[PDB]
Amino acid sequence: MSLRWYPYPEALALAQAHGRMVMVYFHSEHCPYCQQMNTFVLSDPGVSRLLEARFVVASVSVDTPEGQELARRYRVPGTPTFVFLVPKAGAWEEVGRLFGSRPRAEFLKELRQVCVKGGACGEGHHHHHH
Repeated sequence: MSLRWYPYPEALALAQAHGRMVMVYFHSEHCPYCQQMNTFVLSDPGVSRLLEARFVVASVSVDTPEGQELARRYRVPGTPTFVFLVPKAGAWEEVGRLFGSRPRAEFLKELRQVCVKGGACGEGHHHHHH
């Protein structure tokens, strides 16, 4: 495999033990909205390269108990649901969620933003009214 798609437990463990970031990818076959983007846009070598760099991707099935549970916990629809979690100090930080597939342009925007969010999340010192 090229990009690393591990189960939710492993993805968190790999990230935690290797100082990486977590990409929680919620997928369902009952939500066929992702299959269009996932195949081309998400499997894009450019996109995948940003994930390979610092991310551990969690392939979670929303229709099965663990995904069902996470759907209760995080409150998630079908697919594609991208939840980015950063391991910092000793806690997991959700830096945002992407839903609606989007073109890789917008996806890479957030994928790059999250790349910064890993250390930039927690900002608010420099207040802004926009």
